[PDB]
Amino acid sequence: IRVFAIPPSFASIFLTKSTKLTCLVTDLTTYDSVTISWTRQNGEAVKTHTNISESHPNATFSAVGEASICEDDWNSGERFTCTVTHTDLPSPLKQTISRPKGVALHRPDVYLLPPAREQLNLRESATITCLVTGFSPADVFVQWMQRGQPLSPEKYVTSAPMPEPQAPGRYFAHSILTVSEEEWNTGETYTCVVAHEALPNRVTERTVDKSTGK
Amino acid sequence: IRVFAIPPSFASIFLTKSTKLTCLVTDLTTYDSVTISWTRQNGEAVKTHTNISESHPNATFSAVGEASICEDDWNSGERFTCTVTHTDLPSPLKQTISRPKGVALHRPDVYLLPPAREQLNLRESATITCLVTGFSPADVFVQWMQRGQPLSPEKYVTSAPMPEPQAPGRYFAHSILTVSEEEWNTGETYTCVVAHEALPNRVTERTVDKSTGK
Amino acid sequence: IRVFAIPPSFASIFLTKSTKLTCLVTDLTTYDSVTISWTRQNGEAVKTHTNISESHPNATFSAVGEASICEDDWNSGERFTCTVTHTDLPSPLKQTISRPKGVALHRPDVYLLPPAREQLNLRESATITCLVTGFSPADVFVQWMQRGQPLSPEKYVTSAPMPEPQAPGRYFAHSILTVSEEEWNTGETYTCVVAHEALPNRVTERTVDKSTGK
Amino acid sequence: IRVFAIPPSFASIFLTKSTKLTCLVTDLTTYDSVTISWTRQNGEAVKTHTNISESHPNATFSAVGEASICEDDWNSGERFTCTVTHTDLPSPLKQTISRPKGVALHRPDVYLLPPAREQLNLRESATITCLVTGFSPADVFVQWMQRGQPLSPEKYVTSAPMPEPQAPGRYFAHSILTVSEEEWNTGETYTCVVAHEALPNRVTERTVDKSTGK
Repeated sequence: IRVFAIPPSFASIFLTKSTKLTCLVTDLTTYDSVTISWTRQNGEAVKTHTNISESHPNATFSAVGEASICEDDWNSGERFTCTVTHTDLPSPLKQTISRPKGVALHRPDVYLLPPAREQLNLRESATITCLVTGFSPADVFVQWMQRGQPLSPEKYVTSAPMPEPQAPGRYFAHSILTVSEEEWNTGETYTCVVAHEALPNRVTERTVDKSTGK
Repeated sequence: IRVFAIPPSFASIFLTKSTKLTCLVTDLTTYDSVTISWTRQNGEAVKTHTNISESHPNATFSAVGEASICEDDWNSGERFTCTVTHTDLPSPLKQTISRPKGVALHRPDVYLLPPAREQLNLRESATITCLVTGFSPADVFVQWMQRGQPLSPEKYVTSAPMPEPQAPGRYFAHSILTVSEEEWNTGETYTCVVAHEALPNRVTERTVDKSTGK
Repeated sequence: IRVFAIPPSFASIFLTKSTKLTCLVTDLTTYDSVTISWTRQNGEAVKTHTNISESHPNATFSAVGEASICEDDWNSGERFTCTVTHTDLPSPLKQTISRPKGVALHRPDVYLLPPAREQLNLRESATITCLVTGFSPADVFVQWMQRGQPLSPEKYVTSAPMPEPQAPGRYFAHSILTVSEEEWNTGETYTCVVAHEALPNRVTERTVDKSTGK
Repeated sequence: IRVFAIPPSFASIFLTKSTKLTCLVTDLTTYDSVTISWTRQNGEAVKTHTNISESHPNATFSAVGEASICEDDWNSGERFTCTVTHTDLPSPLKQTISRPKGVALHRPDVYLLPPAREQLNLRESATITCLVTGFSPADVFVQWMQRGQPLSPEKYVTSAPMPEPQAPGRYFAHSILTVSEEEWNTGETYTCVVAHEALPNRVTERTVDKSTGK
């Protein structure tokens, strides 16, 4: 029985085009008359509450906290919390949700890697990785395109940003794309963009063909 | 005030080269008169119990249950549990520790990929990517050797094995090995053995070099 | 009329995935009333001794002594011998069954060698061989797998461990996989794993292709 | 106490350039005044027994029984035993050695394999193997050439010939040459030769270079 705190991961904020700090409950079971407030330690209204999601009764609740907030105001670094005024939990919960300060914005040195000879001698799949490397902010979102048309995570997956061991301050992350080898062997561009807050343009892209990778 | 059930992770059992099943407390901070033993539902004890690691660096007591168990009996589907005779928790917590045989037997199709030409061009780093793919049991231990001597875990870091975007049952990890640009452009070979129980060999590997980097 | 001692060879323990030490009679042709036991220098017996064998088609009885032994205490080197209590030989025989503890721990520097053009000149066979070199402990189990599936020992066959000519303390083996030339030249990969007890991962393998070598 | 019979294998016929049937005691620790005569119930050929190599340095005597006889007479398949009339062993033993007269014919399919392409990166010990397969006799003598000059047996190790897995009537062996990569990459023609019994040529030979192998 605890209100889960969900800081806005850059993946989610670039999926929904807006920063999203929420307080969704995870282990909270069926308790009717859900009264959960969105106020700080001083008391302030909600920044344009929108996108109410239904509470699926499958042994959990969905305490709505979704809101659209300006990215500049998000990067200004304001302290805010989701106090709990529910009947089950009357005591407030301290959920300090903001980007980790004391951080140097280091852009992701992005290296897109075509597959090696080991898929050329098997001809079953070409798992092409857009390995992002060396960026101090942890969260990052990697998605791909065929030409300019984006590609869904049903063919690819962005691995979690576990830290880089050579530079403890920086992190890295990872992402693949698993499709047929023939579709990659047509000389068609798989252009992986990399959304990150430390980039100057906030989105940088690399492309590989059958000839771009040597 | 709860006891965690640490199972033998395949990474830890190949780190110590032995199956290590333990009943280690996590939230027990300071309570004397520790009495811990291994009694199962049938009523037999383990061969030995020793090698207590005293206390954590934090003020938290650690009481491991350490015994020598062969890989064959662990893989055969044994049923042991660690009773809680300790004074603070007189009720024995049910901790059924077993190797999950519900997973299938899919070997890691390892696709080791060389770093990008851009990774070369930046003249800064060289991250060599052991991109494994498609093993239905998740737990793997991917460690690297420069020529046969394993590197420290502070050099290679393996991604937690997350499902393949195509096959849900088949998992894939991804262990980079971040070094300097010169350390890979000097033609240094890089092998990454992928320890996994579903393999008939229990260890498979690929190699990468400038010659095989297309 | 002599009771032979069968120590657990690394090849057999890798074949059956368990360490098993027996006292199997070889010179005992036909002598009934077999009541074998296991008494060491202390008062300890086997954990489980079952599946006895009565007789062979030839005139040689097979009194097996298979048991489940833990790898950890096998490596630590517990002393255990099979006492002989038989009508023919009532006198017990001392059989100190353990690996030589005084020996180096040097991993097999494995090299996988593709066949030369002389092999493809005849178009009769193509034997890719697994040149393993320099492993100080005794036994290796070098089994082969094309693609990923291991082959039967009727297609590959490994050399018995012979001393390495450079280091007297380090041994040597050499294991073929004689497949057909039409099977080899179709892009089919060939890998060979090397089970050995001084490897940090206990198994190392190399891969070869026609495109791999020059 | 036992007496062992050492047949003259194919190593001797190319080492001393003669066949040397022997009967050598192995377990005989200390028993002086030996009475040995190389006699049979039907004496046919004894030749010479004029050389005795004193005693072994260890706790055993060396009563060598060498006899350099005609090669054709040894290949004809004659039986000759070493009966023991010693005081310690009044009962004669069975020391029966003779080459199998009925053996099929098959050339040694020798194929010389240069080491792995990654030996250029290892720079520790390049090992060229003289991969010989499918010779119908049990044993062959594989030695090496420094541009045509024999190498020492402490430099090359000849793999013990076990049966070829394709046909039980054929056998295969090896011989590696632990040399340095620096002297291998100077264009040194590393040459191996394989001796043989059933061939009309009896010596086959292959050469390897950097350019010879593909």
